[PDB]
Amino acid sequence: SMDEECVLEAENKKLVEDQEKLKTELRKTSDALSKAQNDVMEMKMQSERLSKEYDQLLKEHSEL
Amino acid sequence: ECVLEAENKKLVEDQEKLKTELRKTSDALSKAQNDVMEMKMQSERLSKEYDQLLKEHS
Amino acid sequence: ECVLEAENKKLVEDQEKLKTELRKTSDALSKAQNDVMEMKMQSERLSKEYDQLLKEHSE
Amino acid sequence: SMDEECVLEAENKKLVEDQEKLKTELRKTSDALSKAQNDVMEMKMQSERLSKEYDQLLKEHSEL
Repeated sequence: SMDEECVLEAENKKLVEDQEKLKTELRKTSDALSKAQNDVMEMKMQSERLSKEYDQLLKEHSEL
Repeated sequence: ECVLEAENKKLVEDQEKLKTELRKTSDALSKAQNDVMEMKMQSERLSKEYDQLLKEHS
Repeated sequence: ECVLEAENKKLVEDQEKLKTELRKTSDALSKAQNDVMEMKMQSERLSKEYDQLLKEHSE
Repeated sequence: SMDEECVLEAENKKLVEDQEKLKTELRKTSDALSKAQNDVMEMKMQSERLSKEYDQLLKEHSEL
């Protein structure tokens, strides 16, 4: 026989479940930002090699 | 001219690598922003739930 | 009823604090994103003028 | 052909300068990203605090 206790339990359960979801979303967010961090580092190194290649190219070929 | 040609090929393909890397970075940040929208809505849900709990039972 | 009032005040302040942190975070991300798009434009200007350099002074 | 040395000089300076600008932008970008990552860590800590308070609240007050 359903009573108000029944509904109370449902509401509390919902509060807890949404806390869990916010936790999950936080983790997905940090994961994405860590991917971005790695990508930025990749760009840093790639850019340093590229800059060395530019330097080298202009040094060997004075007409450029 | 030979060495210049090879060097140029290398330089261009590395530029392409940088371009790809840029796109990937942008995409990652976009994913993070979407996630933050989600968290704003989720936390609004949490505080509304709490408020409702209080209004009903206190 | 008293302890409930105190705990509630505390809880509310922490919710608003979290809200502010979320806004702060989206702002920070928008800053980063703008920075990345700026690097995209810059790298395009760089490769473009490199192309012009080789087109003008090479075969 | 003095003009030639001119244009070539200007163009080289511009290539170098734009390399430098990309370098600077990469450094600042990494800074901004690090800022956002720490902001997310702060929200994790804050939301765990909120979770502890919700738990305590529902535990002490059965009518909630």
